Amino acid sequence: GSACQFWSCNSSCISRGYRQGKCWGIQYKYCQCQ
Repeated sequence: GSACQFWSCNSSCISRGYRQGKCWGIQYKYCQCQ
């Protein structure tokens, strides 16, 4: 299934300068931000 961690996606997104990250979508595995 999906393989996103507790907050390691959220830290990756904040490191790209995003407002927050969120493990959501369709078909794919990888976590995304906003």
